[PDB]
Amino acid sequence: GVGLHFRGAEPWEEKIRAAAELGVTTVRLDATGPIEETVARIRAAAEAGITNLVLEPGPLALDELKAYRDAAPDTFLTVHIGDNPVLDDATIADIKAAGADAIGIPAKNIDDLIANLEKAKAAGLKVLVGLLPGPKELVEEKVRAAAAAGAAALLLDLSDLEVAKAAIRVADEAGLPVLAGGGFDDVDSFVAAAEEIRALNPRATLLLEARGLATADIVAAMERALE
Amino acid sequence: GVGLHFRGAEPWEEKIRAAAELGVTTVRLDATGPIEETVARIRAAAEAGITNLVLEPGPLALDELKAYRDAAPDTFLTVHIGDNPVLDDATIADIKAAGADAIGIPAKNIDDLIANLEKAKAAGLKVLVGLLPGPKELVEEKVRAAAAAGAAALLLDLSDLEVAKAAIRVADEAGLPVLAGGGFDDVDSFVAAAEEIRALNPRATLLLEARGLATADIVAAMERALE
Amino acid sequence: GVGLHFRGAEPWEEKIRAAAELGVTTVRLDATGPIEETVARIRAAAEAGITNLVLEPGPLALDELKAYRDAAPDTFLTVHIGDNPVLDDATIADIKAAGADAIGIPAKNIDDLIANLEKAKAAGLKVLVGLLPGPKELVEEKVRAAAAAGAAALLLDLSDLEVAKAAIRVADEAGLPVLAGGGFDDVDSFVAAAEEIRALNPRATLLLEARGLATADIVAAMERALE
Repeated sequence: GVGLHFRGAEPWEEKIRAAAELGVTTVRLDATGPIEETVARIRAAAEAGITNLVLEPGPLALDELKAYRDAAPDTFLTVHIGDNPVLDDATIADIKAAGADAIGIPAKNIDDLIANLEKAKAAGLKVLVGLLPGPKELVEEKVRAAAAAGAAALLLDLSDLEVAKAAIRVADEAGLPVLAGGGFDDVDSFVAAAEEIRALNPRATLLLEARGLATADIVAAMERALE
Repeated sequence: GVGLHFRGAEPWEEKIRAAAELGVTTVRLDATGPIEETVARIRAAAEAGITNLVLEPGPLALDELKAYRDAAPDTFLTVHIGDNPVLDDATIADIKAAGADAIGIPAKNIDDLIANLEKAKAAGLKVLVGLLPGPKELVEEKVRAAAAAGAAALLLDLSDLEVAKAAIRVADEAGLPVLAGGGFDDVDSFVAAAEEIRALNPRATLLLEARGLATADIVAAMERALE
Repeated sequence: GVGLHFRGAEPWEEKIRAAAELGVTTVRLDATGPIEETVARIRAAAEAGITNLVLEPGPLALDELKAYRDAAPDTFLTVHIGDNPVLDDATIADIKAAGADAIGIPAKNIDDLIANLEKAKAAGLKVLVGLLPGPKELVEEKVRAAAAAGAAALLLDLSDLEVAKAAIRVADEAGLPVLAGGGFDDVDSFVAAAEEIRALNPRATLLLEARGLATADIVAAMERALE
């Protein structure tokens, strides 16, 4: 016997609560959709025990920023700016004015990485530096540059696992926390890599892409990695 | 030469009709979306020859229930209640009043499984008992409990294939039909597992997750398993 | 450390521009959605340097056709008719009247393939013939029929890679360009198959399914295949 299953798109709140009960504390959240559902998700994360929250919104007015901050006032809120490496002193103030605990800045080259780190740290913001996939030697140099120029944490979207291990190992040398993702929608591949990352860098968190997985499979993935 | 393909989301009706022509008779349908498209899908399933239909709606008023029943009056309609293991005698009547041939009940523990089976069977409803993924010994005990307490069929959302084979083998011992799914979006992995499930339990149906696959690939998957 | 990532759906324009900068020139675009976002995507493809554009719309009025043609007047626009193998002389005129450089026609059997090729070529349209997955010998005969009856190019939606290689090799014998896809959402499997297709047929383009992949991973996929 063979049949068809048309599985429904599960609410993100259910997935957030299921993971947090197992002990998950970090969620990287896309905040480009409508405000009402984004705020609702953040509130559920706050109730579930999510202590580290990384928003990735699109255009972000100060109204949106305060709404997100108020949706989880006791969490470590990090606002990711997106794509454009330009960092005007105005948008820094808005993220600062809303109570964000940190700002997320992409790293295309190192010269703008140093300038952005100077701008945001001078304005009292902790900085989470993100690296785009690239050659292994270049990524290592950017990890060192981010570390030396005062980054609080590293965001690694490196689907090349071997390159990612290299960057994570360099970050561990500097005692840099790492948020790692990329190419992890399979359950079995994730739990294997979650054991490897832990050995390379104890301060490193691996992110499961949870948008398309069933809640039960997320629980299975988190159970096998945490335990 | 390399290029980009932005494939469009295909209507579920096309996929239902394509599978039914090959001989597929069981469809597990998410019924959380708008009523008009859900009813339209059910009607196409009725025209295509779908004889076993498992709805998984969200909130479900009696108006929705009768609409679904009338969309395919000659099919074996099973209404799945969702998540909350509480089973009030009122929602049982509504599913009964609408002409549903069976009700779908989750099994978190065995004590509420026995109580829910008593409640629904006393009210003349056939019961399809669903099992969440868990330890192999626990799943087997729940299969035995469901079988002994009068379940008409088992729903297995077990992504751990080896555990799923264990539950399916225990169900075969009791002559229990099984609807099985979980982690089957790949074509090649599905057809392999479809041959294994058949040997373990002739009364067992394996469900292909069809939400993201092309219609041609669904036809290829069903052709290789049925033949 | 383990966490959740809820990645946002990235605009198709970003993916189109990222690929075109690497040198990609062919995009197969679903044109069933609203006109405004479809036209916006086509314009971005025109600006990015996409010279071969294959639209796959649903119902298509002449208003839609001219809008798409005007969104990229310097590109080789191919309009794919969809599913129904019937080819009335009226819809041929509308595609012709809008300035389309070619028409896409499915091939269920060979007799309607010959008739449709006669109809569209007599009306001055270049024809891109698409083949549905099937037995290896049948596909080869259809490639020969399409080639002998005057097809300008072949569209291959063959998830069975070995069958696809057979059709591509037969097309190379006749000097037929090929657009190939099917089952390519994984990065590593795509780049491997992109090297094999090139050897079999230099005039053959392999399409990456880009709807669900991150822009960075698309860049990684295109970099490894082009170089």
